Amino acid sequence: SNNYALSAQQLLNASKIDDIDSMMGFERYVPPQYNGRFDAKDIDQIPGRVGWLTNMHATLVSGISGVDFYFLDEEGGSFKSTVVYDPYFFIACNDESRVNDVEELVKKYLESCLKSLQIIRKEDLTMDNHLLGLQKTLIKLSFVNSNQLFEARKLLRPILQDNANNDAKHLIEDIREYDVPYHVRVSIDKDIRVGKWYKVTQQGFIEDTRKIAFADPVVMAFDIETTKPPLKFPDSAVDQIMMISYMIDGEGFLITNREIISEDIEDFEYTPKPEYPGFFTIFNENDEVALLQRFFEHIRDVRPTVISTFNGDFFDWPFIHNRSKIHGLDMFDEIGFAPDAEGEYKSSYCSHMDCFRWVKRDSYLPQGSQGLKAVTQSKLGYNPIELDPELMTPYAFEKPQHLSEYSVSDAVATYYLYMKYVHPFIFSLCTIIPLNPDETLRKGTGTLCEMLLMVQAYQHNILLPNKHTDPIERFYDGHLLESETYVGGHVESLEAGVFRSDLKNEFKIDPSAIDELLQELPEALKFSVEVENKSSVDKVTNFEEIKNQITQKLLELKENNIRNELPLIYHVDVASMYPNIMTTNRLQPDSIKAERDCASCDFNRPGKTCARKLKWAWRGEFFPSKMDEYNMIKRALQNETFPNKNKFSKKKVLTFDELSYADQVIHIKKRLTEYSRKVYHRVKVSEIVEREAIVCQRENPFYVDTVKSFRDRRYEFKGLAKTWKGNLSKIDPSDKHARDEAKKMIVLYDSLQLAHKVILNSFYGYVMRKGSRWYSMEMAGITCLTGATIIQMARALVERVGRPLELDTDGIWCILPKSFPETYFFTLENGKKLYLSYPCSMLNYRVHQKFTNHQYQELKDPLNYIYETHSENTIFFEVDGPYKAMILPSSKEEGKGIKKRYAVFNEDGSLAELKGFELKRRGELQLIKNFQSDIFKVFLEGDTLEGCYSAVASVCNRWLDVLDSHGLMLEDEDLVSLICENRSMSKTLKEYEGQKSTSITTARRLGDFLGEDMVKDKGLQCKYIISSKPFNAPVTERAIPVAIFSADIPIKRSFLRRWTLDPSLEDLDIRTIIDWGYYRERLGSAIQKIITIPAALQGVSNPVPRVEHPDWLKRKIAT
DNA sequence: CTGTTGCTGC
DNA sequence: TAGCAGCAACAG
Ligand code: SF4
Repeated sequence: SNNYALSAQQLLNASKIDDIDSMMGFERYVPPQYNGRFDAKDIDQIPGRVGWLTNMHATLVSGISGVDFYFLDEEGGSFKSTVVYDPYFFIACNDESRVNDVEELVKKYLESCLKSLQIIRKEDLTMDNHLLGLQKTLIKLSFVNSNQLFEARKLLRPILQDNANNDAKHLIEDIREYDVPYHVRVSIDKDIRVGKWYKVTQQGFIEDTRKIAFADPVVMAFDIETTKPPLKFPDSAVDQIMMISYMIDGEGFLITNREIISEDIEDFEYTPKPEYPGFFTIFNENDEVALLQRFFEHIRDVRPTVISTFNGDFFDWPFIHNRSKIHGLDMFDEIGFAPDAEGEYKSSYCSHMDCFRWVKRDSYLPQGSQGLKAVTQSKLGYNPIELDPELMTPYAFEKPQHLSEYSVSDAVATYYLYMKYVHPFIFSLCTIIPLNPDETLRKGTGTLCEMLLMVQAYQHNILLPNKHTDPIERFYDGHLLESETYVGGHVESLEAGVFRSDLKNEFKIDPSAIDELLQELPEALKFSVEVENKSSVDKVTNFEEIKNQITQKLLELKENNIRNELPLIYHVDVASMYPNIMTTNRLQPDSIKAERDCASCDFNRPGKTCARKLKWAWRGEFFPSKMDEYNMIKRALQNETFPNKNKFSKKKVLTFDELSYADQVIHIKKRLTEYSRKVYHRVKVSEIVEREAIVCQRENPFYVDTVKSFRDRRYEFKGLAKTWKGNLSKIDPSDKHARDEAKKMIVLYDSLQLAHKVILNSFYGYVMRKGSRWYSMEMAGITCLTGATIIQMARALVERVGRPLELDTDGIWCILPKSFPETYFFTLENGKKLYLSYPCSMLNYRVHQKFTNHQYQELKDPLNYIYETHSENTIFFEVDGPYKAMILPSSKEEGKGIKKRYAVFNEDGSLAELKGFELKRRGELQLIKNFQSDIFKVFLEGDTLEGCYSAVASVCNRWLDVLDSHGLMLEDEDLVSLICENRSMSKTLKEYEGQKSTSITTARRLGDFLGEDMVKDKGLQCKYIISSKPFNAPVTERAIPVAIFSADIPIKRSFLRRWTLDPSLEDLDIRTIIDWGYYRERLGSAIQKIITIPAALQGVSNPVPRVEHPDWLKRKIAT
């Protein structure tokens, strides 16, 4: 009864969606009957209608499961069409001789929900000898809809649990493919993809290629301005919407609520650049309900198939929907928008493109630059208008024109952020990923890898693995593992200092490294022609000229091996390092074989070449307790009694063995933490064990073929990109002469390039995606250890011919002598020039001689299972630079460097890279950010090293004066701003219980002072100052929310008194509250790491005497 | 000395 | 629902 009721409820929701879709122009098109011969070559005679699939969703049709497909379509404004398809999954059998006994059992056991059954065959890469065409026999179960499929899973799961813990029932091994989403199933099984064009026909969807450009959907982008209380956040229960700003296809609009906005706003232009027009037409509406009705009316009129917002999943749409509910409007019946199971806002016809999702995932912006202004500055390259949130509600009455200018600025910023970056990126991803735009924007990158691998496995008739479930506990040497992993990317900080293209450095070249390079030179130059440039040496007219020029420079560096000359500042980095290690070594999770599976394989003979053995470094963190002590703790817990977690059970108490195995292990881990601390005084030993695994080269190539093929398609688009770049400049300059179609397609191929790029680097990660399928914790360890070995080999050469400064995973930063052999050009007989970078090609040659896979096997004849063996290697360094300067900081500790922080400057004086520093990080003490933001460029001043340290000393002394002067030389608003430290709490304050930190204390005090609403959401920005005047107290106990300094005087007083424990305090000036010694020590630290200690290591005497060296360093300097 | 956590690395 | 290595503040 409940399943019919649920199917009727789903049909009633599907009818409401059909009514809404028809209101928005998405009438359900059914194609004409065509009894002719189906050939996709004669598509124009083929019947029905061609369209580009813009939006797809799972539906229930008169219920039968189907997918509705929404076609921005060519020509048309839009039309939907439906594909019906039976939901299915598989049963696996342990004995293939008795499949018919299992078939009869499941027909009779699933009769209440099963539509049909069929025996099929699939390749299973875990089956012994599948590489001979042996396929696993499977029972396909098909259903009328997804609800009946879910009931069959509820009936089968008890049999699998009985079989695993304790007759044709015991022949059921597992259920396979039971957890594929239904729209993803239809998209894979029919090869239909959003962003791709299709002709909708009776037989299904036929992809079209004569059309690579996207259609132009109607794109709306909006933002909302709300009332708020002072120092608090707008509450949709009490606060009103003041204005809604939006853009539609490049026209601007503003709706204003005249209960709140004091004047009628006139039509105006906000064009922040000539490439971002914004003409705003104004709707001055009488009240908040007229504002909401106008907004819903205008959405129905223009029929947007995309609505974009900035963070509107979590502010804008929640606010509009709650205000609509207060006024008795149903936003779902008005415009088709509702919150989903995640609380994100979605419709059928229109995709919701929250730009903040792309900003968080894909923009590559650090979390400190992920707010709208900093995204606009970093992507659109202008400053939007900026208003203080505390001035918004006053300015609705005092200056509403300046509030409307701010609101239209955030609509313009959101619209052009969407159209220049999010739109081309997401629809390009949809052309390859079996997901709609909303899922393609919002799912994690490792889920996008899962979908691509599921397409490729399906196309090769491979059986999908079930999702990996982490074991609840594991043991190593009788110790309970807290966690296991591998040794990841290798990282070194070798030197610290300022390095400049115009300042001299000492070099001590190893003459034996130059002898190796002179002996390798002929084959390294041949390798650069044949492998890097894919040409033949016979075509190169000047090969011996370039060889002799490099030979002379090398001989001069061998004879004069101790030099003091200018540097060349270079970065050498491995192109797509982990993907290229994976393709080179044929690394997948489809091959890592045990000695058993390798022994069971008919290709395992004397002389076998196909078993490539590779090393990895496993890392345990396990409890110091042994298996006897674990068993003693388990026996102790078996005598205890536990509360029943299931509120629906009348049984309030359970024994240990009546708990779930996950709950048993949670209780074991708790008592083991106490026992380990009591007996061993310490908690998590860590150990690194080098392990070996067997990489099959003969195993079915579907994973690696996806990677090779994807890599080549990306290279393809980089090439096409370059050809298009030539096309965009070769031609005439009449910009409007039907060549703006050519430039959008340039953005498009760039976007498909960036798309394959993210997909590849993701495959590289996905493979450690806990809970994902095709997981391969090993494979990941081999990839990292192979990479660590490559980069240490490269460093060990660069250290012998120059000085490596920093090493991070795939990249080495180094200085070479300015006399070093650098860039050259080979001349072909056809007058074309090939590029040579000798510092790059000398590394690439050594990578190819040491890391090539001479065991790579590929299947030449699929009928006879004949494999060819060849030599594969795709691991190349690229070179970036040279540079004008590089500045590396040093640690406060003796003999230690700082990794992952540096600044680099281009020849033109501009900043090329800034890594890691507080300036870039979200949050952080603002004084430190403003400091770093002053100092780095000042390293380009002076003519000597000492003059350069002097110029930066002076900036240090300016900043030290501000703190020694206790800020007096500073405006009071500017002071609060500078001394503020801002830190995000990733959760809510409740979830931090028994922890301490400045954020926690700031949040608690904000709560007490401004109310519990302040801390109910996650992501709270805790802005605080550290207190103290002539005394002292605990750090995390001394964070004061800077907001208190804007409270009414009696409030401020009561709280600062509490927080400082001073009943009788009268002085409420921030300046007497602040702990100046704390801030001088934080700034001192920065000055040490970036300026004084590195100065010392370059033998320059303390350029900032007001900051004293630590003792070890003072001591260092005695002779 | 370790261990926790935020935001970066690359 | 991608991974590991690292800086550094603050507690113990
Ligand atoms: S190494 Fe050869 S014999 Fe062993 S599992 Fe792989 S393909 Fe089969």
